[PDB]
Amino acid sequence: RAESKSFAVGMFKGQLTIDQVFPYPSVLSEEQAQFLKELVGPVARFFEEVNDPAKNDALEKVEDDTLQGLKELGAFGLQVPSELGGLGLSNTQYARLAEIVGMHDLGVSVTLGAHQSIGFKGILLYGTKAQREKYLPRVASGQALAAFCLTEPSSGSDVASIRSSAIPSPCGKYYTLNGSKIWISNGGLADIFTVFAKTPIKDAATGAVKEKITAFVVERSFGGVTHGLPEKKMGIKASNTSEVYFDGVKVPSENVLGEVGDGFKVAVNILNNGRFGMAATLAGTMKSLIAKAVDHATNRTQFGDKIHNFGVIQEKLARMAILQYVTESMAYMLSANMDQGFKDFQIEAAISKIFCSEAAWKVADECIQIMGGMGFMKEPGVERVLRDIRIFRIFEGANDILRLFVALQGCMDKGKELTGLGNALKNPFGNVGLLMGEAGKQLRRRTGIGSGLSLSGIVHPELSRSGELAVQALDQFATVVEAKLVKHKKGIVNEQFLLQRLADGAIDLYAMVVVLSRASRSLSEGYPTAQHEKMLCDSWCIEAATRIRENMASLQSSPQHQELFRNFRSISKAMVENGGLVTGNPLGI
Amino acid sequence: RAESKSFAVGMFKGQLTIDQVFPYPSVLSEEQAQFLKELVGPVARFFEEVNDPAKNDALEKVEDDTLQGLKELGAFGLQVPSELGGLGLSNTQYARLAEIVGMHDLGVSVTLGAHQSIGFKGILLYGTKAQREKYLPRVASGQALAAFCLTEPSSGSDVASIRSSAIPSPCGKYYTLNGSKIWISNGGLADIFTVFAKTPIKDAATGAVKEKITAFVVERSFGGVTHGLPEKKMGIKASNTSEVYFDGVKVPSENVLGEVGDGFKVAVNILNNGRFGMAATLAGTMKSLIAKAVDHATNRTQFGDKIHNFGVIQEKLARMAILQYVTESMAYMLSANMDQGFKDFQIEAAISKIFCSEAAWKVADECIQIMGGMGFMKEPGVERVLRDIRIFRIFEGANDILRLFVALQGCMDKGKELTGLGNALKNPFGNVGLLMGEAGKQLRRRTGIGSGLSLSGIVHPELSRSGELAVQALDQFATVVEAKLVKHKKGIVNEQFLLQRLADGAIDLYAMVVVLSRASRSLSEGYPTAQHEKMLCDSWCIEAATRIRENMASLQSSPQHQELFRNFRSISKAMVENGGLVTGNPLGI
Ligand SMILES: Cc1cc2nc3c(=O)[nH]c(=O)nc-3n(C[C@H](O)[C@H](O)[C@H](O)COP(=O)(O)OP(=O)(O)OC[C@H]3O[C@@H](n4cnc5c(N)ncnc54)[C@H](O)[C@@H]3O)c2cc1C
Ligand SMILES: Cc1cc2nc3c(=O)[nH]c(=O)nc-3n(C[C@H](O)[C@H](O)[C@H](O)COP(=O)(O)OP(=O)(O)OC[C@H]3O[C@@H](n4cnc5c(N)ncnc54)[C@H](O)[C@@H]3O)c2cc1C
Repeated sequence: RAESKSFAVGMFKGQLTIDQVFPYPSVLSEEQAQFLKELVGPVARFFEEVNDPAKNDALEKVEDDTLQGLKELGAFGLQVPSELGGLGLSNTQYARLAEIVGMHDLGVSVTLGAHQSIGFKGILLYGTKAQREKYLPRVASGQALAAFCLTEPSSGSDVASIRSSAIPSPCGKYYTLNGSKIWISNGGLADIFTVFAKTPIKDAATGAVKEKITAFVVERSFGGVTHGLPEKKMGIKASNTSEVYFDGVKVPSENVLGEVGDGFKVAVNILNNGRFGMAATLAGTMKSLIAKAVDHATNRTQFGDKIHNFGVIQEKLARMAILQYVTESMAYMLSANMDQGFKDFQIEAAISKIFCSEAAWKVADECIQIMGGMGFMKEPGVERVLRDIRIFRIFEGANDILRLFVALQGCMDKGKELTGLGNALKNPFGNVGLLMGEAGKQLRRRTGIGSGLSLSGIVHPELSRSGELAVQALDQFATVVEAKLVKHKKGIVNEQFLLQRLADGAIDLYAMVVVLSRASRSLSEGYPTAQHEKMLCDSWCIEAATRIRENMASLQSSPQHQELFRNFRSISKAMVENGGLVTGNPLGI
Repeated sequence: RAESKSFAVGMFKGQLTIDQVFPYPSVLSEEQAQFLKELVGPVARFFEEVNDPAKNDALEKVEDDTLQGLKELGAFGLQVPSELGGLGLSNTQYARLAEIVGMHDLGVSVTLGAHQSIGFKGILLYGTKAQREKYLPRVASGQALAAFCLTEPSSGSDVASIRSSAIPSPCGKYYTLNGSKIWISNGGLADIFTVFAKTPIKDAATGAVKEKITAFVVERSFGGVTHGLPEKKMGIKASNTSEVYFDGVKVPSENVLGEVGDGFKVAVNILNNGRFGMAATLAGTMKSLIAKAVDHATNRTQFGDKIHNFGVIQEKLARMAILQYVTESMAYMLSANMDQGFKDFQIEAAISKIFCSEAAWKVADECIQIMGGMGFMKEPGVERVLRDIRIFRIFEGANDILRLFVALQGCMDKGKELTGLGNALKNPFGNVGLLMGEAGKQLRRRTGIGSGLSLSGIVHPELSRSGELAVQALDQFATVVEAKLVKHKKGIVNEQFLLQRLADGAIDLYAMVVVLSRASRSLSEGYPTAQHEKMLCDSWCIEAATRIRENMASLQSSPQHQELFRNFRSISKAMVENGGLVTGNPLGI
């Protein structure tokens, strides 16, 4: 059975599946690129002639007749098959536009994000020809917007808990649908509500019924769909976002999307098929933060000098730069992997969401800090974009959950190979090649040889110094997984403190290797910036190898860290019991 | 000459001047306390019956007739001599009220902060009897507000650059004053503008003139003072904040405050005499964040459970708790040191500002993260208090500057003792006791003895485990200073990258020892929470000893860190040259 092409999955097994990762990918046909040249121009000039971010914020919705203009560029159909009404773009052409719009206004660009990153996305990802023909030409025009109605009060971050749910009619010719969904994008505006809901089914093991989760397409034309007024939120304000209510809505059963009960797989497939766009948009946003910053820090005097001459400004600026270049270099790589058409990349997707969402927030905060008083005002716009970033660590799955998902979904196949232990011990002689070099891991790991991994020939020689770091990290990272997995078995899923820290380890490690790949590309092709990219990549790899070391080491052994986890359980418990901070002030009064 | 009682100054010399720090201080007379008990009640109940934070934000000023009510409690005169119209409070009684108001609305409480933490503060800290009698009874009533008009466009965070400046009249009977000041609190409302400006003086070495900096008191009753409309800012919005302009304002010369040219010392004295209030207010704010947090995390289900049962929630909550308890335990300690009346504590002051301002922001961000979607809305208020915190890392001196100040002002006296080297080598025999145990440092440090430091008897025995950590940290921290100081001499002031990291080291180390002191108090007196405080203190000390290790070690030796600092200088330079992010996207387009 073929090895999972996922680099991260390989990395959990301590294997080195570079092949989704090297050379840093290129995917454009010469027409696909050339087409892109013709699109970049007018769209970006739109976002200086036409748009106005501050006014968009003030109105708490898009400029309606500026929004309209996007319909005419087909902005609501960028990924649709061209003759069915779209631009037919590959993932990576689309991602470039996502970078552009992310440079300018998160609000509009996330209204799109809802509408086309995930909104109708099921119609492409499973819809039949009849489904596409019916709905898609409407949606692509942006005459009809769509929304991904997962979340409801009871619980949103656990899909299995959704109580909003649906009765097949007795003639079977339609499903019937009920429930609230809360915080749905374009809930005021959309026509094509995708809705995810529970439904009974007669089972295929006994003919008893069980309850399973289904995804659906619902036009507001059905009647009985209704939505609240918009909520008030920290930013993104030009985006419409509301509840949606279902008055027993009827749904002709050929509007089952995918197949009844496949819905949960659909939901995770859509969200993973969308996440790359977020990293693209934040890449753009960061590009415009860092520009705004360096310009201010170019002009401001202090202490008789331009402040960019002072070390702490240089460090802040360099970090923000590295974070942008990493995010960009990851986003384009995931889009390219999809356009090539690898099928498995679930971890890389989740990692890209986590890293881009947190890193943009780090950058924007530093930006305000360098910008000082100037920065804090409503005039310079940085303030709005900061407020707008903080949302991204939450929606489209909160990063804490996504961390746990990364770690668990990762160490599925490690668990498989450990099961390979129990199998092989019970066929040592009949089977051949059963464990050849498997204990060799300990031959490598106990006696302190090189593990046998290298980036030789894989990375441009000059980088290989920093490239060496990745091997070190990898050897250390995969090592701890084995131990901490084995000790805890499938009980691991309750070792949350540990799982989180493995999530952060995986994040930094994969972020490392991505940049090291792109750097190798730019070095070899010799673009004039290639030495600059070398300098960035090296700085990142040095820091990331440091953090990974102190994570892995502090996690593997320290009794004091077990004292910490004990303390956190104790202290959290005490806070919960008291329902508050336990201790009075030193005065008692 | 007496040893500086400053613990931090001692710490720079690697000495252990616990005596400003142990036992954890108590300062209240039984009337001072009892008075406080009578004040806590009605004020806090005011901040539930009367105030409304959301409306305050909406109006972008205080509820005018709610503001009025504070005048009647004397809120604008809490520190004024009672018979001159104040409450006569010690620092620590005032600090308790600061904790209360910080629990509820940063806006009002910083309008006070401007008015009385620093505003009139020069009138107490140097004003003559005639000055106090004249101005103070007006100000204490809050009929007249006051402002600390340091900052102006040209430059604000460097006091020496202020161009706003003043001519002594030829009769000498008044000074005459000119310039703008920008971002001045209560600039719309205040009557008693303190203003800080340059002025010529005939020198006392030749009778040639030089230019020096003076502080002044200015009533708007003088005429010729004017101010802009209010600016728009991310929060705190109920605070008024504006420019102020000076139309050649005349100032009768007995309104020199302190003495002409002493102004810069006055400015730093005021700001240091104020900073403790900020740590108090944020302590309160954090107390109400963490309460809001634990309550939401007490009720929310997910995955079939209350989420507080899941490890990552427990860790977040425990950290937020530790950060609150540290901030509180520091603020009250600085206030107590002032009420006792130690004179030198400049570093502890700056540290308290840095740590409280950053730590509250860490807490508020985690609070939003646990609060998820619920958290992001305008309904629960957390979003406003988050926006309101981000300002504190900037104003009253930006933390980056304050870091550099901490490190430099610290290693002044180390430089003195190294000069003691050059002196002693040129009197080895005449002088006695010249260097006895001084090379003993290397006897201790090379051969790896204990340095001779301990907390034995100083800290409660059970803590001494975590107490041991401080000695380790201290030995490591002071060690690097010596080396990095010596190598760089007074050129050190240009080794910014290094100085910053020493600032962070000092921060964590002193924060540790503070909590270890308070914990020892609570243990010995045996308050029912004392085991809880033990658990907090231990967790903090373990983490802080870890971060200090990796700071000191990574800074002292790694060539790769010198490669980093090289890279940052190179990369920052490239960004400045290009005035932007250097590299195109992987597509070139
Ligand atoms: C709501 C609000 C209220 C305010 N109220 C007051 C008030 O009551 N009184 C008052 O005096 N001010 C007030 N201010 C102004 C605020 O305190 C200013 O940030 C500060 O006083 C001066 O900062 P600046 O912007 O002039 O610094 P800048 O000149 O803009 O420089 C600060 C930035 O440059 C960098 N920098 C500058 N010099 C150095 C150096 N030597 N080394 C390294 N980095 C350096 C820092 O990293 C920082 O990012 C207020 C501001 C706001 C937003
Ligand atoms: C502006 C905006 C737009 C939105 N648009 C959409 C949209 O288009 N589509 C959509 O589906 N949703 C949307 N949402 C909702 C958002 O995606 C939700 O945050 C998410 O869908 C579900 O989160 P929740 O609040 O229900 O999670 P909750 O049930 O509130 O739980 C999340 C919190 O609980 C903790 N937690 C939960 N489970 C665990 C666990 N197992 N272990 C440890 N900790 C745990 C986490 O630490 C986190 O802090 C939007 C929200 C906003 C604010």
